[PDB]
Amino acid sequence: MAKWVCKICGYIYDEDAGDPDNGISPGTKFEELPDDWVCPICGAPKSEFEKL
Ligand SMILES: [Fe+3]
Repeated sequence: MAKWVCKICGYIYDEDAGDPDNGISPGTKFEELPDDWVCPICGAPKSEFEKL
């Protein structure tokens, strides 16, 4: 699956990994993330991510 980078801090959202600690199971596509999900490292909104 796809990876997306936070343009602010360099965190990579990997759809295969999800973000379980913040309520996101593995295999969740970036577009399926809740509108109020943010970068777990720097707090940036989804708008600041770019698909790799
Ligand atoms: Fe970030």
